[PDB]
Amino acid sequence: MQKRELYEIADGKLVRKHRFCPRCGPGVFLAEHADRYSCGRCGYTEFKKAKKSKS
Ligand SMILES: [Zn+2]
Repeated sequence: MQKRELYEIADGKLVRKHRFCPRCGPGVFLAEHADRYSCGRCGYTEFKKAKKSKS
């Protein structure tokens, strides 16, 4: 049969930009790079997680 149902979504893009480093936050921002984050202080590094949305 094969049903072609590519239906989009309207999701409230909730992304609190300027995500600090939990414990270093007040005084040490989380180095936000285009591809990831890093913390020259406690070595806390995190990647810009690709938002795998169906649409
Ligand atoms: Zn840190």
